[PDB]
Amino acid sequence: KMGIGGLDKEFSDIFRRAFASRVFPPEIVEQMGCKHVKGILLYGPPGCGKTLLARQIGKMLNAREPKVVNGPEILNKYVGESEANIRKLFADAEEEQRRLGANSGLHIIIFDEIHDTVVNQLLSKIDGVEQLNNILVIGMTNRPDLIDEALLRPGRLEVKMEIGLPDEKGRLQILHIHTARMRGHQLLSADVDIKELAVETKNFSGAELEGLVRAAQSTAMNRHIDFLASLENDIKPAFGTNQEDYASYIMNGIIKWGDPVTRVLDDGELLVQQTKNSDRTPLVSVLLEGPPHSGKTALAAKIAEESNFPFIKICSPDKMIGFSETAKCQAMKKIFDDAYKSQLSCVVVDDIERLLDYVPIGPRFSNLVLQALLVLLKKAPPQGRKLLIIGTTSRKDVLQEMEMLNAFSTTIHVPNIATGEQLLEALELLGNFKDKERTTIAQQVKGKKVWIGIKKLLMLIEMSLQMDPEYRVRKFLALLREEG
Amino acid sequence: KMGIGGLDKEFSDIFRRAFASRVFPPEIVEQMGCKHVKGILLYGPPGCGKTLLARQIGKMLNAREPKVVNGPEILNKYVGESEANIRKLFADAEEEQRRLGANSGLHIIIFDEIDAICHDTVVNQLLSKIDGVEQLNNILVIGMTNRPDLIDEALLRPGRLEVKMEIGLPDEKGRLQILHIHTARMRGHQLLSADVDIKELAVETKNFSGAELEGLVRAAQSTAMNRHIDFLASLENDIKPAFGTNQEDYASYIMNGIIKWGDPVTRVLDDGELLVQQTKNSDRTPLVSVLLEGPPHSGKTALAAKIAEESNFPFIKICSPDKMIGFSETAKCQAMKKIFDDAYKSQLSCVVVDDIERLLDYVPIGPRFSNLVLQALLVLLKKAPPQGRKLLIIGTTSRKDVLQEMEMLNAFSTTIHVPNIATGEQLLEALELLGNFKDKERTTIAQQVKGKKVWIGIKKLLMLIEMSLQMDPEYRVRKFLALLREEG
Ligand SMILES: Nc1ncnc2c1ncn2[C@@H]1O[C@H](COP(=O)(O)OP(=O)(O)OP(=O)(O)O)[C@@H](O)[C@H]1O
Ligand SMILES: Nc1ncnc2c1ncn2[C@@H]1O[C@H](COP(=O)(O)OP(=O)(O)OP(=O)(O)O)[C@@H](O)[C@H]1O
Ligand SMILES: Nc1ncnc2c1ncn2[C@@H]1O[C@H](COP(=O)(O)OP(=O)(O)OP(=O)(O)O)[C@@H](O)[C@H]1O
Ligand SMILES: Nc1ncnc2c1ncn2[C@@H]1O[C@H](COP(=O)(O)OP(=O)(O)OP(=O)(O)O)[C@@H](O)[C@H]1O
Repeated sequence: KMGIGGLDKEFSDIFRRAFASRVFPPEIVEQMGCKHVKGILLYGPPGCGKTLLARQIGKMLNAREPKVVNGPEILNKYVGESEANIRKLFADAEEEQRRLGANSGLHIIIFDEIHDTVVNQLLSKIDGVEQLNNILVIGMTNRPDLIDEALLRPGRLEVKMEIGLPDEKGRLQILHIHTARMRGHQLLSADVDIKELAVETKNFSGAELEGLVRAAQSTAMNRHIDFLASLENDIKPAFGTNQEDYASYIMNGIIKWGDPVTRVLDDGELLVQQTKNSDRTPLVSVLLEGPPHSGKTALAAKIAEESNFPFIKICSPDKMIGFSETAKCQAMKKIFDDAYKSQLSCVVVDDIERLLDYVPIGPRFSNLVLQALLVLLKKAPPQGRKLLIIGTTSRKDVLQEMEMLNAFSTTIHVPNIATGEQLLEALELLGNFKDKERTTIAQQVKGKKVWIGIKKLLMLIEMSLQMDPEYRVRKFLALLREEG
Repeated sequence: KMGIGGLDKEFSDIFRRAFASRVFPPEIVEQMGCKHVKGILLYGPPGCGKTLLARQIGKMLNAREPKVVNGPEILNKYVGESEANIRKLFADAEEEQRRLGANSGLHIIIFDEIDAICHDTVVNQLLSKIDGVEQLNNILVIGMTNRPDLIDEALLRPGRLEVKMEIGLPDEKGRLQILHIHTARMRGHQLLSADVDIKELAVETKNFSGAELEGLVRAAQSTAMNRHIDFLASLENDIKPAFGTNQEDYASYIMNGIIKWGDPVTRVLDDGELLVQQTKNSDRTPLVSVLLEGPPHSGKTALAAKIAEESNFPFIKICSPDKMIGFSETAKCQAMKKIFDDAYKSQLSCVVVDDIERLLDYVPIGPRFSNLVLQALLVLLKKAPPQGRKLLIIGTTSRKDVLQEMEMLNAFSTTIHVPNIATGEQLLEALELLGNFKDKERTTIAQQVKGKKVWIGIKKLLMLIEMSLQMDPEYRVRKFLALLREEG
């Protein structure tokens, strides 16, 4: 019953279905009158440690098959030849079967990361023309869709198993085996707690866990010449579902220069709570319109932080620079798929107008990306999962023409400072100019109208700070004069 | 007379053309003075268990053929070889026959995955032996190929493979035959499941291939094995397919269901059902087209889907934007084409196109749309299924105007409007059916809305309800009202 962390119910059923029908001795099979299943295939997100499962299963099924491994290329060596080889590893099994056929020989052959002749070659050998039973094959692949349809049908590959990311209880199981092994030997860390580690991590693949423990071991080794596990949590992943990177996007934090910002956050909070509640629709779409510049992206990022979903991934142009419309679309699809994988998914789209490549002249924009996006907002996550979409548009007006705007469920304005009060409020929270300086600025704005973002303001501020301590204030007022 | 589930009449024809000529003894052939046909080819959709049929024919035609099996690859070995090997395999039966030609030896060679077989010269080589200048009669070849089109024309042609067999998905009676044999074998031994009925399983399944059908049964004994350490079969029905047809799925598309908030929705559903009946009964016209036009958030896709459960057709599939992202006009065309082909393959079926305006790639500015997909759509829309075949197609749109200017609208036989709620009380009715709010607040809303005018789509409305819930109990309704007014 060891060792494989998590995957016990699914594993149990799959195990039963392939193995139990074979196992009952011996009249039972005739009574069943069912040909033994030919193969079981598992398709999983990358990094799920499918392979460990396969080695264990192969070992478990027979005293000795004894295991056969197939290189991914399979058909490597062009001249005749290789294709024949793909026929050949099977050939040994078929030969054994003709020689002893009836009972009781089982051969296991496995192809990792599974065109022309080889397709047909495998299909013919696995099923038909005559017999070919008494052997089983398991295929491990990152994506189901890539693979050919014909293999899939019940028969040659009747059962297809999808391996989910570990359950928290399951996550606790993967960590639990390694930890238990550490437990059995005297050395252990008292501070570290299994329940605590489990509660802390939702997203991680098995691998991720073994990786974390291993890193903790390295850290421990290092100390001799929470604890190490806590330090590993602090660094080691690189999870790809962790979103440590997202926090960095905002260089200057969020400044409460005024009430509207707070309103944006309680609103963001409401959106998060709603998506958390889970009735009806699990998908919500938001686009927030603000004057060019300010923390459009920053606000979105803070909302994402607030949400605390297991999976947060930010789709932005910068990652995608120079890509063909098709390449960008592929990347986007990839990220959304990854988001589908998590039970809870949070996604943000960065400068949506930029993605489309809208150009005011023309107007020319890349249609393929827009349609893909519209389908995606329209698209609904597979059951049991809730997805959060955040979109930031510099200007809505383009979008209203687009009809993009209709698709989005809710829209939040994020206006630039329009009053002297909010202005000084910003200078104060930012704490840049002196009390005297700020008093002067106030005496030069209070009662007057303004129209400037926060980031743009930050810029003007540093630009004014460069000038001598006697020219800073005047310079500032000289800048605010141009940015009206 | 065993064993092959379904495929009996066709089986009789396949049997009859090759076997009848050869079997009659012996003057009959000379009186006919007709040369025996060389080979039979059957081409089928995947999973029809064609291979089982081949095995049966191989067992059945001769006491010993002796059966010959050909690897798909055929052409393996660069060094000599493949051409030579192919000729060698062809040659032996012929040599036996030349040695004894007259009577009484017939030789059967079986071919699997012909498309791989038929590259360059090696394909040419096969052709020569069958159509060979001297004799070569009394040799029988059967080829199983998933796709007919790929194979060279000369093989299809009378002579080497005069007869071409097309194998249809199992008939319900036939489906009953495939299930019936395994079940019967189970019947013969004492163990059986009393609850399970063959007719019931058959009525439940229309679409499935015979191999797949065996597979559910395979699932079922296994479930029984689990049990020892309807019934199990019912569970298998729940998770055996993987049908590749219908895939129940609709609940996933129809997430919240179809409540009866209004008079119009019922009329529309009924209309759809009447049209379904009409499809089922009209012989003059093979193809039926319908289009649903509504303001955005109407629920048009869900309604179309609802109609699809209602038809109860053997094969139901939905053509979706969601499925296709990032493709190029030609890729969209291929996918659409294949799906519609799949519909032709079934005897009668309903195919639903969802968000057509989106499907085209259309955007309001320009306007910009991708032409190739659209043309594909129109030709497909005009088009008539192979005779004796009926297809039901549903189109979902909100941009009717654009379609009308386009001339898209004209192709459709009929259009049914699917209007957003216009009376506030009707909207209230939707609320009690959904049953979300408590009695008093609903009364307050009723006081607020009665007598006033509204334009709310149903999905959009539910979303508004969800938005309303999030606020505190004494902050739920006012929030809702504010959303409605803002939406105004
Ligand atoms: N839940 C788990 N059960 C078993 N092994 C796991 C699990 N999570 C991670 N692993 C690790 O993963 C390995 C086997 O699965 P693996 O992650 O290799 O699948 P994979 O998709 O091939 O991985 P990768 O894509 O990172 O190469 C084992 O060595 C084990 O350390
Ligand atoms: N009150 C605040 N609101 C928003 N951002 C703030 C605030 N205080 C400091 N910042 C910092 O300002 C940055 C905002 O940049 P952002 O691009 O989001 O603004 P923008 O006007 O949308 O610019 P762009 O037009 O390039 O999108 C963030 O990195 C954030 O950390
Ligand atoms: N209607 C049916 N009649 C006979 N056999 C069936 C039927 N449905 C399923 N089968 C099973 O399927 C097998 C024959 O169909 P098979 O899957 O070989 O056709 P195929 O399309 O050539 O398969 P593939 O293309 O996947 O290799 C038999 O072993 C039989 O048990
Ligand atoms: N009478 C009705 N007609 C349609 N949908 C209804 C009805 N009553 C309740 N609903 C619910 O509303 C939802 C409508 O979903 P659907 O995706 O069809 O909307 P839609 O027209 O596609 O919206 P959009 O076209 O803007 O994406 C379904 O979950 C359905 O259960």
